[PDB]
Amino acid sequence: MQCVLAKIVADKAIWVEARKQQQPLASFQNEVQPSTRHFYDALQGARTAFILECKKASPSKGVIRDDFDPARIAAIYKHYASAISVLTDEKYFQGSFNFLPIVSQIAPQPILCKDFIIDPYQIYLARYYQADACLLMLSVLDDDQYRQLAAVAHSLEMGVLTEVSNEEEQERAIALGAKVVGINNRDLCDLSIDLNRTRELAPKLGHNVTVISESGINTYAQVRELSHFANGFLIGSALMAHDDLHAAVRRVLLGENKV
Ligand SMILES: O=C(O)c1ccccc1NC[C@@H](O)[C@H](O)[C@H](O)COP(=O)(O)O
Repeated sequence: MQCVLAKIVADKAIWVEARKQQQPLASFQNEVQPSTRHFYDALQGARTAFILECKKASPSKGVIRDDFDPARIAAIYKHYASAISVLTDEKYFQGSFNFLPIVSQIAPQPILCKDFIIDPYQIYLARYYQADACLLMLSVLDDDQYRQLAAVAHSLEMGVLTEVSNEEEQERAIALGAKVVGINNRDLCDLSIDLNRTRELAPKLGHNVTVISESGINTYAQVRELSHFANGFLIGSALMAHDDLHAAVRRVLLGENKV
C-alpha cells in the first residue's frame, strides 16, 4: 500500500487536533517550567551510553509486553540507563503522555518522549508531563520545520534526538548542526531492518555530535560490534519482550548471564 510511517503521521495530525481541541496550549502553556535534567550531557563520554525504552507494542511486532507497567520498568531501567525513552503514541505503540511523569519520578535519568513530533504543541505538551527531551525526525520534517521545532524544545530546556535514515538525511542533520543524531536501523516504510545503516551513516558525523544507534539491537554481540560506530544505543524490544526485565538487561546490555 504505502509507507507505514506515512499512515502514522496522518493519524498523528488527526490526534493532536482531537487533543488540541481538548487540552489547548493556553490551558497549561506558561505553566511548564524548563527541563531540570540534561539529556545532551547524559549521553556524553567515551563509555557506551544506553537509552532504554518503555514500549508496549509496535507496528512491527504487535503487542510486546503483554503485562505493561511503566512503574516496574523504570524501577529497573534506572540502575543502568543514561536516558529513558517513552513512546507517548497510543494508536501504534499503546503509549501515553501520562507514562512520562510516571517514569520521571521513579527514574532520575533524563526522560525522552518518543513520538512523531510534527507540532510545537506536542513539544509543549510533553514538557508539561516532564519530558526532558524529544525526538525530531528529518524524514517527517524539512529544515524550516526542524529549526522551528528545534528552537521550541531549546526554549524549554529540552534535548533533541535527531533521527536520520539515509545519507541525505545525515548530511541534513549535519547542515542543521544537530547535536545528537539517532541513526534508525529500521526502514519505517516496510519496517525492514539493516544495522549497516549505523555503520554507514556514523563515520562522517564528527565530534560534538553524539551518535545513537536505534532499533534492531537484539544481542550483546551486536551491541559490542556496533559500539565501534555509535556512542550509544536505544533498545526497546530486546528488553520489553522479557518478563524478568533485570535478567534481560544483564544478557543484552552486559553480555552477562554468560549469554
Ligand atoms: O518499532 C517499530 O515497529 C516502529 C514502527 C514504525 C515507526 C517507528 C517504530 N519504532 C519506534 C522507535 O522509537 C523504536 O521503538 C526504537 O528505535 C527501539 O526499537 P527496538 O529496540 O525495540 O527495535
